[PDB]
Amino acid sequence: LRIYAPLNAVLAAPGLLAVAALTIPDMSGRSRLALAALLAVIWGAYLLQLAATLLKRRAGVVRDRTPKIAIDVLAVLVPLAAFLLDGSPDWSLYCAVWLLKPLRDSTFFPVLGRVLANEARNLIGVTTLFGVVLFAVALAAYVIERDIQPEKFGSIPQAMWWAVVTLSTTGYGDTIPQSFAGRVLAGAVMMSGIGIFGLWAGILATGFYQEVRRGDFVRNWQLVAAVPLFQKLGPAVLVEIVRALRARTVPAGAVICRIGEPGDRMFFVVEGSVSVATPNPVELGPGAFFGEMALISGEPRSATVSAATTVSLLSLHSADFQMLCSSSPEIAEIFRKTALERR
Amino acid sequence: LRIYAPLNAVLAAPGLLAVAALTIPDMSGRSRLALAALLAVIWGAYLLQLAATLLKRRAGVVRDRTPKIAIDVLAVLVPLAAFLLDGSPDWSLYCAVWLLKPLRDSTFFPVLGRVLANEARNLIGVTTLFGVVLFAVALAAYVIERDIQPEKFGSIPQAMWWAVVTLSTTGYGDTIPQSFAGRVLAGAVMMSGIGIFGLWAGILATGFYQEVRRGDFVRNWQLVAAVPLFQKLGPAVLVEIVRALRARTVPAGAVICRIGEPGDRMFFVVEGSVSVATPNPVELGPGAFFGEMALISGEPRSATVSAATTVSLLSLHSADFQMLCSSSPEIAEIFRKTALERR
Amino acid sequence: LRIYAPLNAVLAAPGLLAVAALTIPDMSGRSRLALAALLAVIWGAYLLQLAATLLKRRAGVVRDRTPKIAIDVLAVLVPLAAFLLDGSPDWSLYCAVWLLKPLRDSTFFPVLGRVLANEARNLIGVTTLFGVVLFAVALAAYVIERDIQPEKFGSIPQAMWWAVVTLSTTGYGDTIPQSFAGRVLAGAVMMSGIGIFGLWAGILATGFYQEVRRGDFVRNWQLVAAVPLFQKLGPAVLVEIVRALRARTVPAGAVICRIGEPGDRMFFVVEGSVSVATPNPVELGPGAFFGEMALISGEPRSATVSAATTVSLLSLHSADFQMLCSSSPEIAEIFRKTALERR
Amino acid sequence: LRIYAPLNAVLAAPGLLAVAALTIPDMSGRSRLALAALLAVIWGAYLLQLAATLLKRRAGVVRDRTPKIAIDVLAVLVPLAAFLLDGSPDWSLYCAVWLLKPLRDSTFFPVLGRVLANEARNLIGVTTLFGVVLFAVALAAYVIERDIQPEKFGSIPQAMWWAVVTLSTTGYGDTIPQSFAGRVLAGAVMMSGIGIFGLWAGILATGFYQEVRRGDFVRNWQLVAAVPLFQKLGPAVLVEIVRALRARTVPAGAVICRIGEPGDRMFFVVEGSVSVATPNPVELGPGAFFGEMALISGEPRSATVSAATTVSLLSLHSADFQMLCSSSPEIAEIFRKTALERR
Ligand SMILES: [K+]
Ligand SMILES: [K+]
Repeated sequence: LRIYAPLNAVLAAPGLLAVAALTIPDMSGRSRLALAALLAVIWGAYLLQLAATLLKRRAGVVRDRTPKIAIDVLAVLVPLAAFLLDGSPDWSLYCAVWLLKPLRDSTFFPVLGRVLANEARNLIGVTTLFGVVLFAVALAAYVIERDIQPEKFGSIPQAMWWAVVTLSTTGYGDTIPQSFAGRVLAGAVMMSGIGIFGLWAGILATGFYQEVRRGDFVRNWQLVAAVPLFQKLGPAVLVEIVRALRARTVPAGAVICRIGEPGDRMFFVVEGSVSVATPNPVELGPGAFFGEMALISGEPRSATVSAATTVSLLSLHSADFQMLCSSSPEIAEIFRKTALERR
Repeated sequence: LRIYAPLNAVLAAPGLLAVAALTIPDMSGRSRLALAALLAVIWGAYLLQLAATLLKRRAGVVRDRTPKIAIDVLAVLVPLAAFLLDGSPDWSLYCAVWLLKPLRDSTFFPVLGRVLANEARNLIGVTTLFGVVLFAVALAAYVIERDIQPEKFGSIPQAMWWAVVTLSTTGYGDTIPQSFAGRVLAGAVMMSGIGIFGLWAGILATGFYQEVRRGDFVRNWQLVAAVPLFQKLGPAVLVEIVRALRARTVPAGAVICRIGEPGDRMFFVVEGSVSVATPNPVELGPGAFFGEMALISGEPRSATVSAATTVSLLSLHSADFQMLCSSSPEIAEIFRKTALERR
Repeated sequence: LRIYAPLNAVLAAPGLLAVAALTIPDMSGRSRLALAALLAVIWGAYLLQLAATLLKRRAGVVRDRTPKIAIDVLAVLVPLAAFLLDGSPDWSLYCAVWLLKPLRDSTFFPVLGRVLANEARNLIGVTTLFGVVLFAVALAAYVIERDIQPEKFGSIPQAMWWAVVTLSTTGYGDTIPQSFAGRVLAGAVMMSGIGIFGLWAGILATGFYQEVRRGDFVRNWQLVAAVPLFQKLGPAVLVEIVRALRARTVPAGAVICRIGEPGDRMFFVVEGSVSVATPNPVELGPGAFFGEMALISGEPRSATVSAATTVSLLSLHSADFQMLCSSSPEIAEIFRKTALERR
Repeated sequence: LRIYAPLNAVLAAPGLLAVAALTIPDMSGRSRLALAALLAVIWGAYLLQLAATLLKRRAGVVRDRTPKIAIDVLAVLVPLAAFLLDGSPDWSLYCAVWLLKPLRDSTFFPVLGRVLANEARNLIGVTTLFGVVLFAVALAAYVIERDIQPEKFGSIPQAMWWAVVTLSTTGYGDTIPQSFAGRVLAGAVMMSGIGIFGLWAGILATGFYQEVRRGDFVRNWQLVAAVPLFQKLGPAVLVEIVRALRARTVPAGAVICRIGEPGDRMFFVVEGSVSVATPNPVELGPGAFFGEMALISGEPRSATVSAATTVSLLSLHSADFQMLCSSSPEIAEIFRKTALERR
């Protein structure tokens, strides 16, 4: 269900992308002039934004900042500095700083610092074991091919390189054991590979799970707060739901729900309003749920539900939905009649 | 066990596969004439089916449709259009549309939109981070080999390409740092690799997990309606069972359970009938469980239980089976006497 | 710890491995005569074993069999047949059958069948999605390089091959887009790669998790069944322990616990006996636990605990151990005083 | 946050790394003289420490050792032996032993032995299955290319090598099916690959998870013990917290909490002291928590909290924090007043 609410999503990211677009030599006149010019203007928009932030201390209702400001500070100062110090050639390198911006929207890095942090004593141990494993292999591979390939196994670092290629799963094809036994040794190498392949894996596995778990405070602590519905529940029931709860702003003109289109979930409205294409034009206010008969029934969208405007929405899975109907019979009853209003 | 169980599974899939067989130049023979003709006939079968769906509004007693119809509409209209608009040599491209059909029987894509959707703000950030990482690497690799390989590192996009090959774990072997330091840098590239290799991973891991979760809850609900047995239980106990419950439809002639053959689980019958090769011919009706003494005992299939006909079966794990025997001692008692009937 | 513990593990496996050692042409004298001869003798030993099983209805202590016998039947008949039917030089191919044997001691394949089976309706869909994804890529890649490489992209299957190389993470290096855009297209391909990389993964993730889950049936009877200790507990407490419980059979002469050697767990004895190197020689009978002061204290092995003989041991985690001590104060008291006996 | 926190971490690791730096041929005098000499001195420092451990029976107040000592013994004796036995040019190989040390601070290897150990019966079966799969492929690949590439597929081991390259996801590029059908067979090979790719995976997945689970006794059993806070809770609540609890030792001069800097957690002090940059200079004693208003509020670090000295800190997640405040309202109340002192 994507039309325009991620309106903000729709227009800032591109500035970050254009950095790559410019990056090319042996380039013609028609595209280079426009693109190079655009970054200076984007830069200026951000520069204007900075004056507001450094200078201004009001955001609306609630907000907090510090290292985050530092990130923004670095982002604007660097491209500027490139412009100033460098009256010369490549300084577009300095522009790259844009990519710093997207990290702000995620639940990852300052937290990653925290999580990477609490297990630095062990995770580091795994990688060190890794450097070590690379070392023993270099010794093994080198002895078999030193005389035959002074050219390729001439040295430990040459052997070390092959370990690098072989260890990860890349295998370039330029260097290989010409002799029969070396191939046999690689057989052992293949076995150490299972473990190795797994290491690449340990790092992201903990990080993604962590990062997702973290969004629970932003997305699933604050978000839970607007829906008054969430309050009947205490700490144990809420966390399972918290892992489950999902966000997304739908806007002006978006077809939230297509009429006729399957709805295997229901939507809750936090902010903004939505419109229902039905018998009695229903505009939905905060504390509203729609497509609920979708679940009672197990069928579609009741109406074309189109976001009246920019609206933040929460959706509920069938497993979770039974919990809400059971927790509050009154709520099951309301979903059905409101659904009657919705359908 | 498989014989003619998903009778339906056995037949439709082949039409989807034939698209690949046809797709060959420098072709001759008996093979090309038959195959090209078959797609038009398959198209016609589906075309006939479409008239039925567009025209017909009765399905028995269990269905709902909309975007799904749209998929079917696209599927038939496209190969049709190629036939009409194109009197031209290549229109078999348009036929490919068949592969759209398999998505229909999965728990994934409409659902995928919901998963990918609720975490689009975090998930895309990781990939954007990926473009970023790729960029810095292009810079580092390019500086090392620009003079040496105007031919290979002639430009950022050339460097960028190497980052693509190297980042994933593919490594073609046509480009590499000739110089020693470059090889050393690749050592750093290798450590960034763990993170990288992991990204490829974050995407399917979440999708498969959800996809299975989506199908399972519905399957459990269906089993509960179908198996009266499921009703004693409330929302908390059923979900664990729901992840566990599993289904297929055995048919005519399938030997559901080989006699003598180990049975480490038992089967429940939702629809259809089954036949038991035992002292008293036993045909099993709905609400029937068999091979239960298999579990009480911990041994095989009681009988050659062959599907009397097309039958939908559910199987229960030993861990789960204890829960059913303990929840209802009456049920445990029944499993043993019926088992006496079954064995 | 290992000495001759799985006395059985030590000897049968080698016969399975020897199949590979023989497999070499341009072979000479001393190795070939012995190795070829050995398989016939191993075959004969198995043939004798078969006569016993086909003709024998007695057991060491409780068993069940049917499809398993069929596996054994196929295993001996094939190398036999090769011997008889083939006076021909290559029939060692038929010998390979040995590898069928190891599947017998695992918790996987009959189970894999049932599990793969209950989700063939969806796992197959993912792979099908894979064949189709492969198809769109072949079309895309072919278009860019048809004129340039009639030799490499001369045909869809030629393009299809590259999709195979690229899709998995192998990348041979013999084929690549010569032109700039193809490399750009490969950029999209790289992104579709993450999804693909994940598919390879979806299959094992379900199988390994489950295969381990399955051994619970063997494990519960094995540790829970012979340790009277396990009976205080009911179905909910046991399963968590069940995932946790672990086993091996130590033998004659094995030093179960090195004396002075850290013991981060304790061992339970199901079958066989063990000896303790301490003030009072202690031989441990069934229903015995040792190295428990290792946990109360959090320090090593009390004594060199050496398996008096072939013994089946279960070990308990510190997390689990607290549950045992808390569930039964009397048990906590016994562990310390017995420990006094052990230390 | 990191400054001189693990003071110890900062110094020992480098000695381990230096082994790689020295290991280079075609080297020059300026770098080589210093580096070669450093290992002898590092060796001597370790030699000194060993005499202390060998001849000493005290330290701090709570330790145990045996196999661990054996590791240390092997570590010093080896480089010594190389020095003594070998007046010879290459003995730096013997020095490598340093890397043995890192395993000491991890929760993995003795324990890995423990887990690998209770699952030798099942992991081994999969790996052997792997050799088996490799065998069938060597047979199939060899038949297609024996005449064409006596040079590449001349033998099963030559075919076997390709199986190694192909099986893992490396693909060098030197040996490929020239013929069309092999390319088709490779299509089957690609499918068996998913299964293959997964094997590499089963090994690290269980190992990392268990390894992390293991630090629960060191880090989350005895270590938690210093927070009196942990006592109210019983065995079930603690384990969830135990997986969650995390540690580092900040030192002299580290700014624990940047002031202004987001604090999305709070820190507990086990050992050492910390200083708070606020209205009342606050030095924090053991049993202290800071940045708690960070959670009540959901905003940063109250103060620049800088480690007064070497301090061991525990940090608490928001999900966990709610449990703490709810378990003891008295504690919630204390967090806010202390927070008043901290802020
Ligand atoms: K590769
Ligand atoms: K390659």
